[PDB]
Amino acid sequence: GSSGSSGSLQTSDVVIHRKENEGFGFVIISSLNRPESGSTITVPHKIGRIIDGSPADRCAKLKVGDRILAVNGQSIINMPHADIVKLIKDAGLSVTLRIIPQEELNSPSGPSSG
Repeated sequence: GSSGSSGSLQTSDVVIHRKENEGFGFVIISSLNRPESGSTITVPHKIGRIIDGSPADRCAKLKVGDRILAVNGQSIINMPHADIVKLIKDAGLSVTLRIIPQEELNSPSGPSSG
């Protein structure tokens, strides 16, 4: 009886908690809201910056690189950034980032320091 599954896309649930006096200390980058005819390996949304000393950083899960998929179960695909901004704010102090994890990463390297 094998461990494993059928090999389908996978997901994770990063909850992050704060107080009303303080931020959610994460930032989303990319967008590329330009319909590409072919499948490139591109994401509209991933983590770009995290505030040093945030509840994001101390979640000890969510780091810069993390491809996002939904926000409190809402598919952030066609949503305007205004909706997505308002969805996080509507979550108040506790927010759920549905992200896509991976197992297929290994050292990318390049002539850079990201």
